[PDB]
Amino acid sequence: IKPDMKIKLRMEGAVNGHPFAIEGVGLGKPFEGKQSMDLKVKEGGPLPFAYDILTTVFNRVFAKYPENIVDYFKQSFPEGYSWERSMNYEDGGICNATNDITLDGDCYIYEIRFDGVNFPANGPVMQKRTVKWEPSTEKLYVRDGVLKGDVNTALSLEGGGHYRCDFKTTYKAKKVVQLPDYHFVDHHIEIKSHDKDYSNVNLHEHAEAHSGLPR
Amino acid sequence: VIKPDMKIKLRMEGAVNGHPFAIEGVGLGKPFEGKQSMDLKVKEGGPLPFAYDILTTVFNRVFAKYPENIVDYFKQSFPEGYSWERSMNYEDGGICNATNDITLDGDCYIYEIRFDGVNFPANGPVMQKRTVKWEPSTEKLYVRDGVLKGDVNTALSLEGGGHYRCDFKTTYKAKKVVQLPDYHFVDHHIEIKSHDKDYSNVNLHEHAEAHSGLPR
Amino acid sequence: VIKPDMKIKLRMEGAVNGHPFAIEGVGLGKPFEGKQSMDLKVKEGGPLPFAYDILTTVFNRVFAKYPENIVDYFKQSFPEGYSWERSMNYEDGGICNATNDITLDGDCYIYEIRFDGVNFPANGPVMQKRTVKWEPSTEKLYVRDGVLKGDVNTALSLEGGGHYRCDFKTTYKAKKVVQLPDYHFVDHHIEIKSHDKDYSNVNLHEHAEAHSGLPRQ
Amino acid sequence: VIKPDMKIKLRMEGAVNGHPFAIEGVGLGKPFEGKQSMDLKVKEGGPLPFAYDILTTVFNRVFAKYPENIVDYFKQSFPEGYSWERSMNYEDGGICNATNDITLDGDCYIYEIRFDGVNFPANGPVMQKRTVKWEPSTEKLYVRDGVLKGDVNTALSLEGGGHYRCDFKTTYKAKKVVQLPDYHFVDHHIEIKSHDKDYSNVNLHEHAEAHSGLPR
Repeated sequence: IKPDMKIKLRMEGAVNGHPFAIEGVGLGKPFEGKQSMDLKVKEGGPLPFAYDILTTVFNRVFAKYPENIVDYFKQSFPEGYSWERSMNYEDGGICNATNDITLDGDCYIYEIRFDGVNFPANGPVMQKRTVKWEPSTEKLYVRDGVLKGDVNTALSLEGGGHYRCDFKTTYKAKKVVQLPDYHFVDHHIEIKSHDKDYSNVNLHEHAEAHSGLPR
Repeated sequence: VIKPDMKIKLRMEGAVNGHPFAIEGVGLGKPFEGKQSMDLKVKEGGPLPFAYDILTTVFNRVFAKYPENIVDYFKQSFPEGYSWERSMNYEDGGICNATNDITLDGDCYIYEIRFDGVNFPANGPVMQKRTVKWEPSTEKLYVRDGVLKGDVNTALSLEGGGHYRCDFKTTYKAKKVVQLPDYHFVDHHIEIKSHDKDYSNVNLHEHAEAHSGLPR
Repeated sequence: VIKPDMKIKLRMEGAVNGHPFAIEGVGLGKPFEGKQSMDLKVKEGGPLPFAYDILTTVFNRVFAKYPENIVDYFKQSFPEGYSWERSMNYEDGGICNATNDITLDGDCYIYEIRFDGVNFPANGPVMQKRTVKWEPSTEKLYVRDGVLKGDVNTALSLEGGGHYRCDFKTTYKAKKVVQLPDYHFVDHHIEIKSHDKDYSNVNLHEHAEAHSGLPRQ
Repeated sequence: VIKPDMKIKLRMEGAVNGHPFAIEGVGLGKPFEGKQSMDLKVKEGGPLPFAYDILTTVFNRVFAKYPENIVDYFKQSFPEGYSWERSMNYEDGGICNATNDITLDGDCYIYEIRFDGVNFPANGPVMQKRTVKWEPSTEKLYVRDGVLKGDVNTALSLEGGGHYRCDFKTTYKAKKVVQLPDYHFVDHHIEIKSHDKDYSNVNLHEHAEAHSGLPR
């Protein structure tokens, strides 16, 4: 794992049965927990749903881990790891996502599948009334020899208020790696620039691991 | 539009825990008797490493006997057809999202199905294939925001006894505006009647009848 | 131990959003016909500031017609009786936890009921009293760790149309060892047949029949 | 209204799986440091047949260190006080509903607490008393319909390793009109400091600090 790495990805998926595809390129510093990328809609544009539901699917290797917390993700390379996630929104909209992450030289390669269902037509997702994800705190922990990650967060809405979502992620390293203890990863994901119909999106994330209070 | 004897043709593309597969099927049924059967063949991703039972309820409420006093949303929706979306949340956290776009070509219904399941534990009854069958169930149907919803929480019986629960949440969307029904129910019973060892071939049956529950 | 005509006496103590209340009731029913009725009167905490409908399904599966081919967990449990626990999760986050300890004195069932609901929003149908009635329902009963479980998703019809859903999760506990049944169903239909303006007095009815689903009905 | 050192007096009445109990406690804390401690005494229903840990987070966000840039909903609410309601939904189906009416008498906060837990399985970690402690947690507070909400998904560490998860959903209600805060967080760490064999006596501690997340 080098101080400066690259990212290459393609997402294929569907929302309420309507398919789309997105590709991206970016860069980041795994030891600083920061990353950025440019995403382009390749199929299914203009997307008829809020782009925000996709952003957290677009790699916990980009998280600053302190010395005293075992780093599952940086350990998993060069072989890599995969993850599966269900994102259950409070109005019944559900998104299932998978990412198979490999490494080629200094570039991480993502193979992503995304499938969302049951988003109501008048809801904030289909009507594109989301502003941004709030900062969040993920709760990791081991179960049956694999790493799990839970984070219940929310999207701020146009006229104020919040639209909640529960994340449940399973992380699976390619090879056996040292498993960590119960810890946290704080997140802050932001869309810094985009064109009108989100065909082009510049996305950033900042993430740091910690163990909660005393600090 | 609906004939007493119809045919079914389908293809499902999907993935379970990130591992892709594909299944095609042909079948037949009687929409007015609420009965149907089909033969399914795994075309890609075999041998399937998960319990086939998680697929079966994705493999058409037009095959449901509707009484006269209950509006039939599904038979009304043809020849144009309808689509549906469904989330299947299992009690151990495994979740399956599925969609079906149903069209009609002559006397044959055509299904375009996508199926995506995640977070099934390796030690669980799905990945370990220790499910026996779905129990009979009762779906609850109601209108919300101009479309028809269907909720049913049911369970799979397990090898050594016991049950593995799952909550279904389906949204039915007719392609044309049709008359919306009142709150009602649909009883179900789905069964795998035959299959080879690795479920490459599966003969699947379903019986369904609509009703209004216990009277006032 | 169970006669064709039995009587009912109960007292419920509870709270909704921290506001306590108490209700007592008397009634009668036919256990083998799955029918019952009762008169309930608010004794404390009136006038109730929440929709009465959230209480009704807490106000006894012994009042359900069981066919001969389905094992009756509840009629077996008497004269000793049984208890049950339930959580009712409404789709807007309102949660009600309830318990009922059911005893028998002669031909009268005695209920000791606790009811606690929290997180009902002020603008919701419960606090705004916008519920009409429970729809008919189909409960699912199955065994887990030697006790009988009962799950039912149902809904309340609302005053301007639409439905307000709720998930029931009930655990039934016989006081003595009884024969456990297989996976089966119980159809329900509960109705408020009469009530005064502030629901100080309520006449409540329930009809329930067990079955094994399709084929048949 | 809030001084650097305050006292705590409380009584909890409740039931778990239909079995009633009652607990009273006295304690003290520093609201501006986000720290508190208390001694609790089982008065009725002892010896408690369930894991004491399910009660501890019910035994006051006034004891949370709020930075200057984040509006303090709780310190504003006194001397009139505030109340809160909570449902705690454990991953095996055990559900606990709790309420606390918090008043102020001089320098002492007074809690009137009700606690009701249901559907805890006999073979589960609660009824088998296999919990070790709550992990540290991060609560998220946000406004909905003019009142303050608090959500936290956390877990209890267990006896042979592993974790037993629980989702908290809290509604905070000030008795008078106060300034509402923006979306923010409160980190928690609750610990039983000492206890006797059957938990009839328990010394409990909590440390809490509010923050706005990354970066900090």
